[PDB]
Amino acid sequence: AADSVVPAGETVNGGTLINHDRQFVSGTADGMTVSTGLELGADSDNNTGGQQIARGGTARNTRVTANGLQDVMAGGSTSDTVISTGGGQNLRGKASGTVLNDGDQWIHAGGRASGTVINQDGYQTIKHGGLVTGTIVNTGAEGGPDSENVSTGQMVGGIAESTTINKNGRQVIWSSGIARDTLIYTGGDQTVHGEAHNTRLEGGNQYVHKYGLALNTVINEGGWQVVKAGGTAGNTTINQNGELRVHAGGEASDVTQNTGGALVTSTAATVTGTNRLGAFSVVEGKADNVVLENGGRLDVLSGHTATRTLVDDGGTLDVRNGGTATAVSMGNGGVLLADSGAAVSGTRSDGTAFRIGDALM
Repeated sequence: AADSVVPAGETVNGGTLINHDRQFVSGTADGMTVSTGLELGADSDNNTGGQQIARGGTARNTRVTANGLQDVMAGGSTSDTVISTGGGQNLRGKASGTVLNDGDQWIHAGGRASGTVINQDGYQTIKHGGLVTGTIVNTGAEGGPDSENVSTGQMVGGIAESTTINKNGRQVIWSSGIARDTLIYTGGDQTVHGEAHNTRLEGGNQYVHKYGLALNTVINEGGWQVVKAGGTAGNTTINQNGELRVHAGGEASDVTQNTGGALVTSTAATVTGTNRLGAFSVVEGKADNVVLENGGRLDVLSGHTATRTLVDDGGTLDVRNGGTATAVSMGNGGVLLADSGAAVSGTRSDGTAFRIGDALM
């Protein structure tokens, strides 16, 4: 019902916005508490009230609470907005230091959010043409790898740059989205339907879904890059105690498999790269020179072949009915599983020969 304007060059300190009141900020508004403008929710066209930052205006230390809407127009700016309990920031200008404590931030085309902190139950949605940098993601993956929650955390339909994903943090990259230069700690995860470039798994997980593309993922201790059917990973580095898992119909090309790195796949996947014994490939049902250790595993399916597989400590070679593995080299701690109809031959730890055609060593 009531309406106020902060002209350019003027500054207003404090205040509360309730019952659909509106503050039109062309100057500076510091410490406003915004508790109206979003009563009907984000999917309604009939909301009224809230704080509007026009071109050249600025807001500082704003609190957005339940039903509160801070609307930042192109050319407007905010610093250190704290969003709690079902408030939201609609961003078409610039925001710095926004904290989401179960609040929403929507970044529209041309909007830019730097340093947003997504705390528990917070929700950052980046639309096509929107950009965020330096985001800290602390929520959305509380439920672990089995949780398909996408209602909290960071949803990327535009571009996210320099994101840190901490324990419990979840980033989802939709088909049109791009994440560049992401750091993912243990307990954090990133799901790729769009594109990811330069991702560091410092214990965290990256799931590459159908049509997703992950470029230059570095997998350090505890990290996990999973490539589903129809997903693609290019130029992955598997470091010690990291794992690359490529499902049937998934693709990983130009893999750098360093010593102690685990590769987990089957002969129905497509994998190429180099390991500590040179070039290796799993292509069109034929594996050559795969190195399995420290959790690595290769399933050789019916009609498929593997040659020159090194099964070293913590590696597992699993040859199904109708699969063939020749020149298998068994190291100490390596395991071979051969089902009934499997044909397997090689040499073991001892330099001694063996031939099959259930568990070995």
